[PDB]
Amino acid sequence: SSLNEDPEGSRITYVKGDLFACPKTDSLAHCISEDCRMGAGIAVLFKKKFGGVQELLNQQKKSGEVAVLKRDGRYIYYLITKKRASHKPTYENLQKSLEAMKSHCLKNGVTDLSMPRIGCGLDRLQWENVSAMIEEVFEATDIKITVYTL
Ligand SMILES: Nc1ncnc2c1ncn2[C@@H]1O[C@H](COP(=O)(O)OP(=O)(O)OC[C@H]2O[C@@H](O)[C@H](O)[C@@H]2O)[C@@H](O)[C@H]1O
Repeated sequence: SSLNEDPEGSRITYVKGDLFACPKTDSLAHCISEDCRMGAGIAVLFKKKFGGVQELLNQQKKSGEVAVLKRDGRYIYYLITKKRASHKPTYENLQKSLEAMKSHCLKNGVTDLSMPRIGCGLDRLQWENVSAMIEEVFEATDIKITVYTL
């Protein structure tokens, strides 16, 4: 028991639990397409709670970009993958969007980011490749990543 929240010296922390139960200082990230369809997978809850869908289209983000919304004091990262859900995202393009997250996080002082198992749903990706890539991109950052796995 320690009052300071220490990470265990890791990039991706695997925890089973609901992702929406995360703190206000801890930001959410997930992947979606350019068409932005939340009506599939975990994306549904983010649309409902954070009201991201229109705002994302309002900002106009396309493949290789990230759309972020400040909501409840935390950030919400929408990694824009490819045009639609029927399209398989590439890891390189996903990497592009991952880079944008780290750049934003460090800039604002966001040292806490949680995400679900991205690259494991309609995205059709292999987590072994996805996770390792995230683990490389964020390898040298003060960003505490925790994946909520259901
Ligand atoms: N509220 C939740 N909290 C924690 N975990 C959850 C929650 N809801 C679902 N999960 C679990 O974590 C994972 C949710 O992430 P995914 O949607 O499966 O993976 P992701 O990369 O985010 O999917 C995005 C892809 O599908 C479309 O939304 C979009 O087109 C994009 O390409 C799933 O395995 C699910 O079981």
